[PDB]
Amino acid sequence: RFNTNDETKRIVWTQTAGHCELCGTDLTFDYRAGKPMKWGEVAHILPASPKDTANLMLLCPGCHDKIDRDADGYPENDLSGLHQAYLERIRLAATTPDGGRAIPLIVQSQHFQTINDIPVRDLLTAMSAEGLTAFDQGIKIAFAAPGPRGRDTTYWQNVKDSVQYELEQQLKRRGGTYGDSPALAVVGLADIPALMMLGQSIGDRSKRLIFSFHREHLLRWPDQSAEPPSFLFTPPPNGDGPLALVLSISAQVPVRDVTDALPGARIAELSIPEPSYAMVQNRRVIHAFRDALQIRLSQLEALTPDPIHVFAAIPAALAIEFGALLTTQHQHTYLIFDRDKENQDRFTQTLQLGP
Amino acid sequence: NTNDETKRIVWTQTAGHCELCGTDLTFDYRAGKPMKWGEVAHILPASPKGPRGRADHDAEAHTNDTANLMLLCPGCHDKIDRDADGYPENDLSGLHQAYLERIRLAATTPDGGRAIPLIVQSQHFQTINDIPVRDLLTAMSAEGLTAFDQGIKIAFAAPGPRGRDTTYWQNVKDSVQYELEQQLKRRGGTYGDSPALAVVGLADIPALMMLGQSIGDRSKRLIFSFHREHLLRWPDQSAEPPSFLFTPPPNGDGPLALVLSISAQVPVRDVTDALPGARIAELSIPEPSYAMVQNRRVIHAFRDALQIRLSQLEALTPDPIHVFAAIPAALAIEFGALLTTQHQHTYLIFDRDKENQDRFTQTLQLGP
Amino acid sequence: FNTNDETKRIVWTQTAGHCELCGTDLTFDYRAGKPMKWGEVAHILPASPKGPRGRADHDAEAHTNDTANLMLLCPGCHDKIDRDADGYPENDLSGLHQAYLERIRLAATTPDGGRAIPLIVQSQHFQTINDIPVRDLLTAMSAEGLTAFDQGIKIAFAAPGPRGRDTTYWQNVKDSVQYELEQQLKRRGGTYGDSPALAVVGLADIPALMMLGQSIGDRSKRLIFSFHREHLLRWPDQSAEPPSFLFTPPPNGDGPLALVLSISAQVPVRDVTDALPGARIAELSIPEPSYAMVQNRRVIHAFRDALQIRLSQLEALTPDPIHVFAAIPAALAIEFGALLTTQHQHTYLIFDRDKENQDRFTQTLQLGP
Amino acid sequence: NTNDETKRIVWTQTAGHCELCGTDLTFDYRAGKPMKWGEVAHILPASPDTANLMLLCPGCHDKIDRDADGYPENDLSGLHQAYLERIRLAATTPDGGRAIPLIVQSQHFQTINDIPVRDLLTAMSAEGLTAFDQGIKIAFAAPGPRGRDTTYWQNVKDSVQYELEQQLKRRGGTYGDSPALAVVGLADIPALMMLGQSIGDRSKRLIFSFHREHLLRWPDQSAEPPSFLFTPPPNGDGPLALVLSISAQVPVRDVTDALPGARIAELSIPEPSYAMVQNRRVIHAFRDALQIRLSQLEALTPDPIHVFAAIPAALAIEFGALLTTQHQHTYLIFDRDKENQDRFTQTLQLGP
Ligand SMILES: Nc1ncnc2c1ncn2[C@@H]1O[C@@H]2COP(=O)(O)O[C@@H]3[C@H](O)[C@@H](COP(=O)(O)O[C@H]2[C@H]1O)O[C@H]3n1cnc2c(N)ncnc21
Ligand SMILES: Nc1ncnc2c1ncn2[C@@H]1O[C@@H]2COP(=O)(O)O[C@@H]3[C@H](O)[C@@H](COP(=O)(O)O[C@H]2[C@H]1O)O[C@H]3n1cnc2c(N)ncnc21
Ligand SMILES: Nc1ncnc2c1ncn2[C@@H]1O[C@@H]2COP(=O)(O)O[C@@H]3[C@H](O)[C@@H](COP(=O)(O)O[C@H]2[C@H]1O)O[C@H]3n1cnc2c(N)ncnc21
Ligand SMILES: Nc1ncnc2c1ncn2[C@@H]1O[C@@H]2COP(=O)(O)O[C@@H]3[C@H](O)[C@@H](COP(=O)(O)O[C@H]2[C@H]1O)O[C@H]3n1cnc2c(N)ncnc21
Ligand SMILES: [Mg+2]
Ligand SMILES: [Mg+2]
Ligand SMILES: [Mg+2]
Ligand SMILES: [Mg+2]
Ligand SMILES: [Mg+2]
Ligand SMILES: [Mg+2]
Ligand SMILES: [Mg+2]
Ligand SMILES: [Zn+2]
Ligand SMILES: [Zn+2]
Ligand SMILES: [Zn+2]
Ligand SMILES: [Zn+2]
Repeated sequence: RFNTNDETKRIVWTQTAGHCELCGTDLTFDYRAGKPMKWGEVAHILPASPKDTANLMLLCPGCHDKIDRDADGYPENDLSGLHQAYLERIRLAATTPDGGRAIPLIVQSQHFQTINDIPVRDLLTAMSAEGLTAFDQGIKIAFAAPGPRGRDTTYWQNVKDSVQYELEQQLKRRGGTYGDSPALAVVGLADIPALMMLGQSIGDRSKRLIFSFHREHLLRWPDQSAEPPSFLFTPPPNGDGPLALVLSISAQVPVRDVTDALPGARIAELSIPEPSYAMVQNRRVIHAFRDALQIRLSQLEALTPDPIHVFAAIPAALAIEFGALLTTQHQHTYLIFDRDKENQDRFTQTLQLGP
Repeated sequence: NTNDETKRIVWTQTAGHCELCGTDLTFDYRAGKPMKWGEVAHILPASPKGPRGRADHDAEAHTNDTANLMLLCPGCHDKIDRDADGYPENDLSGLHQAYLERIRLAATTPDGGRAIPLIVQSQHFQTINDIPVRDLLTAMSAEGLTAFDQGIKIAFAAPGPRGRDTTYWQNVKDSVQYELEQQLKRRGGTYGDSPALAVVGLADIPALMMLGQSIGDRSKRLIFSFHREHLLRWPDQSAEPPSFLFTPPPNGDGPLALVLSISAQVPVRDVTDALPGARIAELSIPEPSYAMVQNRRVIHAFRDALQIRLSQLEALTPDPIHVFAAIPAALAIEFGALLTTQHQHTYLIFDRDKENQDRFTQTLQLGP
Repeated sequence: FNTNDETKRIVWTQTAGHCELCGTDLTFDYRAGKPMKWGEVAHILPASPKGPRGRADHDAEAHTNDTANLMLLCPGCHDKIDRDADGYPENDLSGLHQAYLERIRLAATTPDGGRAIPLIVQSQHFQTINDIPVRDLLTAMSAEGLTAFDQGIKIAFAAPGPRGRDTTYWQNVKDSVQYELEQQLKRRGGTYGDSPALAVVGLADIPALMMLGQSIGDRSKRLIFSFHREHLLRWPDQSAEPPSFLFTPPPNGDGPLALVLSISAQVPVRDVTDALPGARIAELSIPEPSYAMVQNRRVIHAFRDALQIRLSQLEALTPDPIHVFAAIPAALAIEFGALLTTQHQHTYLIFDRDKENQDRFTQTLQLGP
Repeated sequence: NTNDETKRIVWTQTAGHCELCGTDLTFDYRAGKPMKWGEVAHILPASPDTANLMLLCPGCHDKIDRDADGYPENDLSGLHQAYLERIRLAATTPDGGRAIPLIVQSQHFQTINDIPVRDLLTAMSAEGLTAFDQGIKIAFAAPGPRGRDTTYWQNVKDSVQYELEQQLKRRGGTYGDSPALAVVGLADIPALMMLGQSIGDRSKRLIFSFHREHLLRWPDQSAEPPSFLFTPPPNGDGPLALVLSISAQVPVRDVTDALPGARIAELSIPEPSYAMVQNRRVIHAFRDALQIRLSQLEALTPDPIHVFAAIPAALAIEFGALLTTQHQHTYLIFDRDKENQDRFTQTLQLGP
C-alpha cells in the first residue's frame, strides 16, 4: 500500500467526491446503506503514476488490485492522464454554481411601473431558486414616453439602443471560473409592441432566462411541472389579401376584429386549445411557443414576400421571445398590430420589424 | 448536532465546494494554505423558531440527514439564515439535490479522452452573441471529454459601417485560417499530434462552412450545437433524425442552385431573384425548425444525406453550385467538413444581405 | 475583551460596509436582494496570545476597541486570516487595513469634478498582451473628481492578419475609430447629454491614436489619461514641471517636408531619410527622450502648445503633405491628432515602424480634412 | 423622517463623511467622546429610498436647507450620486487585486532554489494581490540537439504566453478586468529576458524579485532607487557593446575577449550589489535609465548592440519586457557559458 496522513486522505476523499476514479463506484455506499463508513477499508489511496495530494487517487479495492497487480502500492501504468481528467470533471461539476452569475433586468412600461411595479427582490428570489446568482444591483428600466411624433422608427430605435446599452455594460462584467459573461435574467411587463422590441434587443443567442410576471405567483413559475400546451395552427385561405397571423394564446382573438382593421385579410391562426392569461406556467412553455411559432412563420413567409400582419393576444414573456426570435440575419417584414387605446381598442399598426 | 461521520460525508459528496456559489472550501488560494473554511449548514433548523423553522419538524431525525445538510461557504450560510424568506426550504433542497447529482454524474462518467474546446462566434447579429465556455465544457464532460485548458474561443470582428463587405470576409478568412491555426499550434505540445476538436459555432453560415472545410481533416471532430432552448445540452439523445427530403434539380442549362431548407423554408422566389434561370435542387426536412438539432445523430444524418446529394449535383454541372442555405450552425460546419477533401467542387455560398432588403448575395467561394 | 457596539458601528461606517480584503458589499445580499449585515469585525491581534497573530506583549484590553486592530471582513476572509496566521501576518494586515481606509478617506474628500465618459482604446499589434484595466481608468478619474454613469467604452482593435498591418488591418482601425466608437457614443447619448466630456486613455498604433485624437478633437471637454509603465493610469507626478520642447526648423529646399517627433526616444535621422530620401526634416524633441516622460496632463498640454503653432508654420513651407515620423507616448499621439482638427485641414502622412520591413519607417495612414 | 436602518445605511454608504465638505463625522469617536450619531449629522433627501438620502454635517445642512422644510432648495442628486460612486469605487478596490501567480525558473535554479508558490502568494497577499487559483510554476524546457536556437526561444515564448493568456481569460472584478500578473523569475539572464519578451509591459503586471535574505518580499519599500550612472561609448567603428554593472562590476577584459574591438558603453550603479532590488520602484528606475540610454546608443549606429549584463533577475525580465514595442533594434545578449570558464558568448538575439 501507499502511506498517507489523515489530511491527505481527507483531501483525496474530498477532491474525488468519494467515488473510485477508475470504475466510478460510490465508495460512500455503505453509509447510504446504514452501515458504518470504514473509510480505510472501502478504498485505497495510491499515486497515479509508477515510481502532493494532486497526484493521489481514490480506488475501490477491486480496481486497486487491477492496476496495482504487484501489491506494491504503485500503479504499473501511468494513470495520471485519467486521474487528472477525473478530478477535472469533478471540479467542473463542483464549480457549476459559478455559471449562475446573472444580471437582473426588469423592463416595464411607465403604466405598469405605476400599477404593478415589479420589485427587484421578486426577480432575485425567483432567480435564486433556479441557481441564478446576481452579484450587483439589478437593472430596472422603464420604456421612455413617446414624444409628439409618437412611437415612430426613431423612438423604437432609441428604446433598442437604450436596452442594449444597459445590458452590454453589465454583460462586460465577466467572472466565474472561465471568464464567461453573466446570464441575463429578464422579465418584461409592457404593451406587446414594446416587449417585442425588448426581445429584439436581447436576442436568443446568449445565456438568458426569461421570467414571467404572474398576478399571484409574482415571478416564480406557477407550475414548473405543467406540460406546455399544444399550439394549434389554422392555415390561411387561398387569396391575394394581406396575410395576417392571429396569435390566440392569452385570449381568443375575434377574427372579426382582425378583418375589420385589415379588410380582406388572409387569416392564419396560432392558438392553444383554451387561451388563458396565466398559460405561462414555466419557461418550457415559452420555448414550445417559439418552436411552434418559427415553424409556422417559415411556412407563412414562404407564402408571400409581403409583410405579415400580426394580431397577438399573447402573454408578456411570449411577446419578448417573439421579438428575440426575429433577430437572425434573415429579416422578413412583420407589422405588429395592437389594440389601440386611441382608436377604441381596435387593432392598429404599431411597430414594423425587419425591412 | 451533526456527528463527524455525517459531516465527512457532506464534505465528500459535495467535493468540498459551496453548493450555492461553488467556491473551493478546501484551500485558501490567496495565501496558498490548505484549510477547511466551509460549514455544514442545516436547511431545516433544530429549533422551530430558527431560519426555515417549523413546528412539527422532527429536529432529531434530520439532524444527521444528508438531505437536510448543505456544505456552504461562511458567507452563503449567513445569507440563507438571515433571509429565510429569500431562501425557502423548497428552494434550497432543489438546488441541494441538483448540486449533488451533478457531481455524482461526473464521478460516474467514463473517461472519453481529451479534446480541444473550440468556440467560434460572430458579431454580425444585432444582438449579443456569446456562447458560454462553461456550457461547452459541461457538454463535453457529459461525454467523458476533458480539456487541458478552457480551449479556444474566437469572435469574428464585427461588420464595419459598410456591412459584411470585402474587408469583413477578409477578417473572417483571417480568423479561421490564421488566428485558429495559430492558437491550435500554440496548443500543439499540450494536446499531442492529432488531438480531437470539440467544436461549437454560432457565426455566419458562410463562415461556419469555411470553418468546417478548415477542420474537415482534423481527425476526431466532435460537433456540438448551441440550442435556443437547451443551449449546449443535446435537446434529446433518443430523438430519431428526420428524413432529409431531396428534390432533383431541373434538367437543362443554368446555374445549379443547392437550397437547404433545414432550419426554415427558403422561398424559391428569393433564390431566382439573386440567381435567375437557376436549376434548384432542395434538400429539406418535413418540418423546417430552428430547433431540429436534437442530437449529434441528426448532424450525422445530415452529412450522410448531404454527402450523397452533393455527389449527384457535382456530376450534373461543370459550373459551380450556388448554395442558398437556411441551416443550423452545427450543420453549416458539417457542410464545410464535407468540402475539405470528399467534395472538391467549387461552391459559391450565398447569404442574406441586411443592406439589400434581405436579398441573397454571393459571399465566400469554397473550393480547391 | 469584547468590542462594544459603538466601535463595531464605527468599523462598519469607516469601511463603507465592505470587506477590506476582498471588497464585497457586506450590507446587502444580491442573490435574494435583502439588506443584511453579513460582515464580521475581526481582530488583527487577538485577545489570547494563543490566537492567530497572538502576542504576549500585546495588551489585549487596551486594543479591544482600537479601530487600528479591527477590520470589517466577510465571514470567509475572516476564517482564512485566523486559520493561516503565518500567511496573514499582523504587519501585512495592518498595512492593508490602513491602505483601505485611506482610499475611502480620499474618495470622501475629493471635490466633485463632474461626469465624464470613460474611453479605453487599445490595439493588438504588439507581440504581448495589451490591456488597460477599466478599474485603473475609473480610479484615475475619481482621483480627479470625475465619475461616470457606467464603466465606459473599451475598444480593442482587431489583431493584424497573416499579412501584418496590411490594408485590411488599417481599414479595421478606421472602422473601429470612426464607426464603432461613434456608435457606442451615440448609444450612451442621452445618459451623458449633448456634449459630454471624454476621459480617454489609449495604447494603440501611433497612427491609430492620432486618427482617434482627430475624431474626438472636435467634441470639446477632452481629458486625456495615460498608461504609464510604472504608475499605470495614475499620473506619475502632478507637480512635475513639463519638459521644454526643442523645435528644429526644416532646411530650405523642394524636398518632402518631414516632421520628426523625438519624445519617447530619439528617432534616428537615418531612418527618416531611408524612407523619405531628400526629406527636409523639422524636429520637435525633449532634452532626454524617455518612455516615462508623461508625468502629468500638463506635459500633454505643453506638447500641444509647443506644437500647435509649429504645425501652422510647416504647413506654410510646403503644399505637399507633411510626413510624420513619431516616437511619442500614446497620450501625446492622441493630442497630436486633436490638433489636426482645423478647417481646410492640411494633409498629414503618418509613417510608422514596420516589423515586415526590418523596422523601416513605412507610410501608414493619411490624416486630412 | 428616517428609520434606524435607513440611517445605518446612509452612514455606512457614505463612510461617515459629510457629502458636501468631506469632514469625518466620526471625529467625536476619534476624540474619545461618545458618538451622538443623531446630533453630529443630518440625513436629508438629495432632491427638492436610501439611494437618494444624503449624510451632511450640521453646518453644511443649514446651508442647503435654509427654509427648514427638510428638503434641499437645489437638486444635489448629481453630487450625491457622484459621492456614493467614489466611495463604492474605493471600497471595492480590494477586488482589483485578482492576480495570477507565475514563478518561472530554470531547472538549475529550480533544483538548487525551488521558489515555492506559498512564498510568492504571501508576498502578493501583502500587496493586496489576491490569487484565485493554483499558481503557475514553470520550468524552462531543456534544449534539443540544436541548443537554444531561435526555434527554442520561440517555443519558450509561445509556451509562456499560451498559459498566461489562458489565465487572463479568467476575467473578474467589478468591471470584468483581466486579472493582474504577479511574476517572479530565477533563471539565466537570456531566459529571463525572453520571459519579459512574453509578458510585455502594457498590462497590469507586477514583478516580484527573489532576494537572498528577504525571499520574495521586498527588502525595504522606502529605499530610494539608486543612481544609474552611464559611461558613453568610445568613438570608433568597433562593435557597440552595452555593459550593465548593476549586481556586479563586469570586467571589461571578459567583454573584449568575447568581442574583440568592443566599444563599451556602461550602465552601472555607485555600488554594484546583488541585493540592489530593494523594491519594485528600483526596477522601474532601472528601466527608465536604461531606455533613455538605449535610445541614445541606438541613435549612434544601426549596428546591433551587444549586451553584457550582470544584473538581478527582476531587472532581466524588465529589460526583456522593455523591448516589446513595435520599433525593434537588434540586441545580441551574451551570457557566461559555464563550459568555457564562464566566458561570455551570444545566447539570444532580440530584434527585427
Ligand atoms: N381579443 C383580445 N382580447 C383580450 N385581450 C386582447 C385581445 N387582443 C389583444 N389583446 C391584448 O393581449 C394581452 C392579453 O393580456 P395578458 O395579460 O395575457 O398579456 C399582456 C400583454 O402581453 C402585455 C400588454 O398588455 P395589453 O396591452 O393589455 O395586451 C393584452 C390585451 O389588451 O402585458 C401583458 N399583461 C397585462 N397585464 C398583465 C398582468 N397583470 N400580468 C401579467 N401580464 C400582463
Ligand atoms: N428564409 C429564411 N428563414 C430563416 N432563416 C434563414 C432564411 N434564409 C437564410 N436564413 C438563415 O439561416 C439561419 C437560420 O437560423 P438558425 O439559428 O437555425 O441558424 C443560424 C445559422 O446557422 C448561423 C448564422 O445565423 P444567421 O446568419 O441568422 O443564419 C440564419 C438565417 O439568417 O447561426 C445560427 N443561429 C442564429 N441564431 C442562433 C441562435 N439563437 N441559437 C443557435 N443558433 C443560431
Ligand atoms: N527609434 C524609436 N525608438 C523607440 N520607439 C520608437 C522609435 N521609432 C518609433 N517608435 C515608436 O514610438 C513608441 C514608443 O513607445 P511608447 O510606449 O513611448 O509610446 C507607444 C506609442 O505611443 C503607442 C504604440 O506603441 P508602438 O507602436 O510600439 O510605438 C512605440 C514605438 O514603436 O503606444 C505607446 N506604448 C507602447 N507600449 C507602451 C507601454 N507599455 N506603456 C505605455 N505606453 C505604451
Ligand atoms: N562580471 C560579473 N560578475 C558577476 N556576475 C556576472 C558578471 N557577468 C555576468 N554575470 C552574471 O550576472 C548575473 C548576476 O547575478 P544575480 O544573482 O545578481 O542575478 C542573477 C541573474 O539575474 C540570473 C542568472 O544568474 P547567473 O546565470 O549567475 O547570472 C548572474 C552572473 O553570472 O539569476 C539571478 N540570480 C542568481 N542567483 C540568485 C539569487 N540567489 N538571488 C537572487 N537572484 C539570483
Ligand atoms: Mg440510507
Ligand atoms: Mg504496483
Ligand atoms: Mg445554519
Ligand atoms: Mg456565520
Ligand atoms: Mg478573528
Ligand atoms: Mg468564521
Ligand atoms: Mg429646504
Ligand atoms: Zn473501482
Ligand atoms: Zn458560497
Ligand atoms: Zn472578504
Ligand atoms: Zn459638511
